[PDB]
Amino acid sequence: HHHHHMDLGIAGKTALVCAASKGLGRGCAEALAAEGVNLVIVARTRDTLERTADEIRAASNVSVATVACDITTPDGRAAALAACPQPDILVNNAGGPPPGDFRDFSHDDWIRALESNMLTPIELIRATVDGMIARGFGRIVNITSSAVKAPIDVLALSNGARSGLTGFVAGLARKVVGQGVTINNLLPGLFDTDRIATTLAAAANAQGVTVDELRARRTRDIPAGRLGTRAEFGAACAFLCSVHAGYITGQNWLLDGGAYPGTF
Amino acid sequence: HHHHHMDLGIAGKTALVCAASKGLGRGCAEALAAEGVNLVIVARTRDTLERTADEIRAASNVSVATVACDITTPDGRAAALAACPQPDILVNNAGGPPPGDFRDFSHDDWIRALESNMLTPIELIRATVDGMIARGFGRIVNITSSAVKAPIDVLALSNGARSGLTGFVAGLARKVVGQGVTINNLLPGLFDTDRIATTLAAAANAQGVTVDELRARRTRDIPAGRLGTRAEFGAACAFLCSVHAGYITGQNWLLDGGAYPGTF
Amino acid sequence: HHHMDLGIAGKTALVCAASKGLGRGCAEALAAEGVNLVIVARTRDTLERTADEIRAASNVSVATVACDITTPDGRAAALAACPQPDILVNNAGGPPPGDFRDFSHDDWIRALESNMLTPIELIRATVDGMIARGFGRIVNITSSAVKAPIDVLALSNGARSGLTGFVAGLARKVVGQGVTINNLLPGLFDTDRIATTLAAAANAQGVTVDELRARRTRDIPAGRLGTRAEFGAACAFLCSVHAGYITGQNWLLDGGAYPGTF
Amino acid sequence: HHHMDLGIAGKTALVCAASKGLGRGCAEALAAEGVNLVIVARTRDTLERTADEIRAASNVSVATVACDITTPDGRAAALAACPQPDILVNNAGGPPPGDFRDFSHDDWIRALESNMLTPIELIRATVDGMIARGFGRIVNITSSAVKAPIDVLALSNGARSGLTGFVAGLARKVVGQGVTINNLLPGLFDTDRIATTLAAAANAQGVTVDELRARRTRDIPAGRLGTRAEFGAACAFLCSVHAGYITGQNWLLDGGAYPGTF
Ligand SMILES: NC(=O)c1ccc[n+]([C@@H]2O[C@H](COP(=O)([O-])OP(=O)(O)OC[C@H]3O[C@@H](n4cnc5c(N)ncnc54)[C@H](OP(=O)(O)O)[C@@H]3O)[C@@H](O)[C@H]2O)c1
Ligand SMILES: NC(=O)c1ccc[n+]([C@@H]2O[C@H](COP(=O)([O-])OP(=O)(O)OC[C@H]3O[C@@H](n4cnc5c(N)ncnc54)[C@H](OP(=O)(O)O)[C@@H]3O)[C@@H](O)[C@H]2O)c1
Ligand SMILES: NC(=O)c1ccc[n+]([C@@H]2O[C@H](COP(=O)([O-])OP(=O)(O)OC[C@H]3O[C@@H](n4cnc5c(N)ncnc54)[C@H](OP(=O)(O)O)[C@@H]3O)[C@@H](O)[C@H]2O)c1
Ligand SMILES: NC(=O)c1ccc[n+]([C@@H]2O[C@H](COP(=O)([O-])OP(=O)(O)OC[C@H]3O[C@@H](n4cnc5c(N)ncnc54)[C@H](OP(=O)(O)O)[C@@H]3O)[C@@H](O)[C@H]2O)c1
Ligand SMILES: [Cl-]
Ligand SMILES: [Cl-]
Ligand SMILES: [Cl-]
Ligand SMILES: [Cl-]
Repeated sequence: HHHHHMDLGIAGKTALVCAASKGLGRGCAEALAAEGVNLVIVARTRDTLERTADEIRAASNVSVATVACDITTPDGRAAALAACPQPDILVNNAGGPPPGDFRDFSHDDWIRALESNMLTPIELIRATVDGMIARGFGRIVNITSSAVKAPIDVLALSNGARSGLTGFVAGLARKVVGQGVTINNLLPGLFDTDRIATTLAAAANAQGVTVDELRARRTRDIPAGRLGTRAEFGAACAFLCSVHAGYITGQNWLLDGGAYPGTF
Repeated sequence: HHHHHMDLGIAGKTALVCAASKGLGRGCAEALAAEGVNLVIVARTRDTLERTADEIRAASNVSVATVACDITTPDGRAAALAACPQPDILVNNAGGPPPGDFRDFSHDDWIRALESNMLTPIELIRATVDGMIARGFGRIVNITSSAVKAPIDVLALSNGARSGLTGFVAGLARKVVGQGVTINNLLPGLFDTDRIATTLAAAANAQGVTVDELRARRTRDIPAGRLGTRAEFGAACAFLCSVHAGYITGQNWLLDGGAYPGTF
Repeated sequence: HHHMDLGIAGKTALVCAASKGLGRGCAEALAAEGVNLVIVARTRDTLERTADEIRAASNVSVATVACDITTPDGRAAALAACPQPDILVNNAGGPPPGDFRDFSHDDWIRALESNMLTPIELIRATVDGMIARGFGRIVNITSSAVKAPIDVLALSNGARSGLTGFVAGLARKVVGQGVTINNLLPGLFDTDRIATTLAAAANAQGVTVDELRARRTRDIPAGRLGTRAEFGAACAFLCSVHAGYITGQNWLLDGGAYPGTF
Repeated sequence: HHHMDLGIAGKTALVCAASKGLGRGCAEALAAEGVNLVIVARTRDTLERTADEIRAASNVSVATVACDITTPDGRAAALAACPQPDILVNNAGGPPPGDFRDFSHDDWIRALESNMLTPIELIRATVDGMIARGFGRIVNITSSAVKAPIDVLALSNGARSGLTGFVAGLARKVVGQGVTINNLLPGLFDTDRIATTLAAAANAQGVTVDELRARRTRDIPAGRLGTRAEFGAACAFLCSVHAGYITGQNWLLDGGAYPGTF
């Protein structure tokens, strides 16, 4: 007795997955490859990026192309679009800004954060949405942050840039959904990525605590009692990119184990 | 070259799907049956309910049991729980309250709406959540309404009862997610169900317009330019019920084609 | 200086559940702006004392209704004393905390009656007169838990969220006729009830009252509890002729404790 | 009657972009409560006239700074005139409407500079003094579009939402030191700019001004546009000593037009 399970309907489509050699972006890449989506993946570090592409090719039956570039620069965006001029799916992602107190920031800190986490996604949407509209199908997913719903004092630069992206997305989403293009944001709370692990160990050593003690501290503030996985993050991305999600647009899906306490 | 696609991981589990011989509830039932979930489906009208169960059995490889009862009464809830004492998945649903002006309502109108669309789901959660916790897995999905986010003047009884359910769910969701139980709400905007079609035709005849003219009027207020399908509603339900959604809880997923204009 | 004239002197306000705490703060602030009052509470001697104090401090009239506002006969008593209010402040005691697995159907109905249907019915009874006169101000005291429900407050989370969704729909319907409906959502305010509850939970836990107060206050970014005076001041502003473009609002007075952007 | 004393007589407010419209309404309302003002705008003759009018009506001092507040030298001019404000009202002109497919990178940067980074930098320059004095009130004029973005307002949707998320984080950090940071979100207010814009879009479309006004007003449940006086009254209330438990709030003054519950 075999069960049909869920065919997301997007085999043969193409996705441009930004910032995706590791972490959540890689989780989205893998989940889309398993649905038969051909990939162009972007990251800055060439040897890690090509290793990830090797591995996804082995693990899936799709094509994978790589672009080694800084997606937050004009030249990097041009290189990504040269390699993937007409994506059906765009996953926006880039490294987040540094923590600190805004009184200690220079103006250029704001500009860099706005470029990386707001204007870069907007520009890649600008560059790709008309082809999606012309084909009657498009899926744009922006990786943002649970901080959009509950800003953290020390993350001023992210609170601002990502809330700016979110406000822009809300307006555009309603304009293009009738042409078959959806635009939605995935808001991760704390996910078990290598970057998070590296940061945790540095923070433990700076406080004098063991890594286990600091891990437990973070987890106690998450009702789910665990960190998120890049796999379940990628699964939600793949569902938003599916033919079953064409009525869902401008949404901000919070994947945070219950941590944020608001009703909405 | 066959693609893995998405295995929701819930084959062999059991779902109690309320109010599910037709419409959105039937859409959830079918989507769960395709993932290999055995069903107990509830509705009041026996012959329609048994026809739906016949059809789902033919269409899927799962078992389907029926309970013909009014789920908004104590006896009906008891009959549903006798038939499905330990569900892994609970889909809460029931008919919505009548439209009108609250100045014309009697007290009993409020009580009936609160019973049907708030206390009935709470009681079925009360009756089933401890077994979910004991097994380390539970998925509760409540069908509510886009009105929760943007209340309509003439839907006072739904605005109130469903917002009450939503507030209760937000608090409980954070309490049980660490035990493997999630509780989330699906907020439909306008979906193409037989009830909606019947209501539209009555409204057209009461206004003197053709059905096509009234259909178009409603659609012009939906940016997606179409009504929702019970299939895509069921797909979102199945994804929330999957092993890929254990980090998602207390959320209010709006499936409305962009119609509600808020950022959040 | 031309200080702020809220323009409501000589209007009449029905202030529910207002011999003490936040309701009393609303009554004091409205009387200070010249509003004649009818104040409701169950316990006669506290009610009369509070009325006497307000009347002596403000020279408005202050009628009292000793009744349980969450019952139909109580609402009839209150409406008989104030059949045509310009201003209605909805308020009543809150439901008991606990685990929803231990709440009966009747517990749910009591909470819904007290904190959702009672305000709806008082609005139902008074709004058409406000409309007819081209002015009305309805303020519902709810709870910061409407924005961030706590698991132990299931009954409040449900009933007050229901009121909040109802209010959202009605507010838009009547604002063009000069009636606004807004909710005030208190976080922790230093009412005598809260103070007594703290001192009991202190001596119960074996810590002092000051120790428990510090624990509560650590979770409030403003570093203090709210005062009934500032709660009443916000209510008076909503009631003013300056607030007729403000409706369906949920003003959080919680010292920044709720973390959400919205 | 003891009318409402907001307790801010003799404080000093820096009011940005305030020779006309909502900023002017804020300045008028604060002066009426005894607050000394420094008001900023670009055009000298309008700025002086508005200052003269406020000074004559309120007997506070009203200094003027003729500058473009969205440039670094403009901010330096404003801060030189008002280095230690108790109250800061952030405001500037809004960005142009249009299709984001036609906006350049520089268009985005101009909007972000004008409606997000300018207020952040003015907060950055003034908040530590507020903290040191144990009192501060920061009010940011944003837009009802922050709650419901319009596709033609992409630049505003982005920049003002960014400011709003930044403010949410900072508000909780400083409220314990007596500083509140809140946003006022206007829906359609009858400022002379709006009126002129309407009369041009009227004669352009071939309809009269009254016809276009009726079309706009049909979509506002309150049935009217807002007034700068009531906008300024809300700003003054937030600035008061009664509003120290209110921070990080986004008060929608839009006559009920926005349909959301929250
Ligand atoms: N993980 C969480 O708990 C969490 C929570 C909230 C928000 N977020 C946000 O989500 C995003 C992803 O986080 P993550 O933990 O998955 O990060 P990650 O583990 O560090 O992965 C980032 C990936 O993007 C690439 N990349 C980074 N900056 C890039 C750039 N300018 N151009 C091109 N590729 C770039 C990195 O490779 P190269 O370094 O080789 O370029 C790597 O492949 C970040 O913006 C983060 O702030 C994450
Ligand atoms: N469809 C939309 O556009 C839309 C939008 C917003 C909200 N909603 C809400 O979503 C829910 C589902 O709507 P729908 O359009 O799918 O409704 P539907 O097409 O009428 O289906 C309702 C189903 O539930 C059963 N049912 C109704 N009341 C019941 C009760 N007391 N006990 C047991 N079974 C019951 C009905 O069969 P019997 O009559 O035989 O019992 C039928 O199987 C409603 O609460 C509705 O108000 C729907
Ligand atoms: N203070 C806070 O921190 C806070 C925070 C969140 C929510 N709230 C909610 O705000 C409301 C007011 O709280 P509070 O602290 O001001 O309470 P309070 O100090 O206990 O004052 C309650 C007032 O209402 C009267 N009252 C209570 N139930 C009544 C009824 N059924 N009929 C008529 N009068 C009634 C009481 O007098 P009698 O007993 O003589 O009738 C008293 O005058 C409550 O619902 C509470 O749950 C308060
Ligand atoms: N009124 C509404 O319906 C409404 C609704 C939503 C949002 N908003 C936003 O609220 C703000 C105020 O709107 P309003 O209608 O009050 O505008 P207004 O009537 O045009 O007033 C703008 C005031 O700011 C000054 N100003 C503008 N840009 C400036 C700059 N760069 N530096 C210094 N002063 C500057 C103007 O004088 P100068 O030109 O001489 O400098 C004038 O005194 C705008 O950002 C607008 O987009 C307003
Ligand atoms: Cl830490
Ligand atoms: Cl209609
Ligand atoms: Cl405690
Ligand atoms: Cl127009």
